[PDB]
Amino acid sequence: VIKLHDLKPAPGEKKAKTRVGRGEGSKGKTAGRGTKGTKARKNVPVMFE
RNA sequence: UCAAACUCCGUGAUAGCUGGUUCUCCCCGAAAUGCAUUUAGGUGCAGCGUCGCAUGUUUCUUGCCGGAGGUAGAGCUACUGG
Repeated sequence: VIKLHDLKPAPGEKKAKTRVGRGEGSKGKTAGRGTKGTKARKNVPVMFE
C-alpha cells in the first residue's frame, strides 16, 4: 500500500542546487565570475555595448 | 578632526577599483586575438571552452590534379630611380 514514505519525485524532476563559493572542488572562489571586472561584482546590462 | 564640523537619517550611498567568497570526486577544457567604444587595467559582439540537440566524416593528414599570386632569389640594354 502507498504511504507517504513511498512517494518520490520522478527521475530528473529534482536537480540539486549548485552552491557557489563553497570550495574549489565546486564553483568555488569566484562563483563562475572569473577574476575581475565589472562582471565580477555586478552584472552588465543587455542594453549596453 | 575643518578647502566646508559633528550627530542621526537618506543609507546596506555609489565605487569600470582592491580584497574576500567556505566540502568532495568524474569528464571536457580555454583566452590573453579581431572590431567598436568619453575606449584603452572596463564592456558588447565575434574568435577560443563546455553542455544539450540535430547532421554525420563534411573536419583533419597524406598522395595526385586544377588554379591565382609577385615574396625569397635573381635581373635591369625590361621600366622608374641610384
